[PDB]
Formats: sequence, structure tokens, C-alpha cells
Amino acid sequence: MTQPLVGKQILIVEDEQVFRSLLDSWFSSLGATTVLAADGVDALELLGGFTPDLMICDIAMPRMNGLKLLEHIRNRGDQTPVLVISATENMADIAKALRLGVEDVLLKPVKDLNRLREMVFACLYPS
Repeated sequence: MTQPLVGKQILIVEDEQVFRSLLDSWFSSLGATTVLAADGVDALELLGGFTPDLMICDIAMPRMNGLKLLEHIRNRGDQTPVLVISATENMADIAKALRLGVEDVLLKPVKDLNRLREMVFACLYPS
């Protein structure tokens, strides 16, 4: 109850180490086991070998943007649930992420961490 995410595995793709560490701290304290990847190309390779319950990522990324990563795995029949957290203002990029089937696109940096909690739970346990 204090650990609602026990048994769920969350992949976090984030190039900024501080935001990587913060997300790790927050999901781990809720009981999830975390896998963190600093690089989107690394994450693409990783997903070939495992099946996380949720993947968190950004549209904006240095090597390969998130829309590229999303399309590579979706074109490949991979229906891993994805939650995007992004500071992007670009309406067409948000729309493209939604067309690729992400659960939501949330603003970065997070303002309502209790909302993020309810939204992550719903990604992992939808109706």
C-alpha cells in the first residue's frame, strides 16, 4: 500500500543524470524495480532483450530524438506502454508522439508529483 508499484519494472530513458537520479529515487521508493538508460540508442537496443511494464522518456534527446526511438519500436510491433515527460512546446511533436501511441505527454519539470503518481499507476494498471 505504501509500495504500490512492487512487481512492476520501469525503464527510464533520460540523458540528464540529475533527472535520471530523481526519477530513479521516486519510482524505487514506490516499489518498482528500475532500469535507467542515459542514451536513447542504448535504450532501443535494450528493449530488444526485455519487456518493461512502462518506459519513461523525452521527445528531446541528443543522439536520437524520442520520436525516432518511439517509431523504431512501434514499427517493430513493440507495444511497451510509454509515458513521455518533456519540456517541448512544439505542438506537432506532441501530436506525433500521441499518434505513435504514448499514454500521455507530461510537462517537464514536474509540478504535481502526486498527479504523476496517479498517472503512472494508471499506465501500469489501466481499466
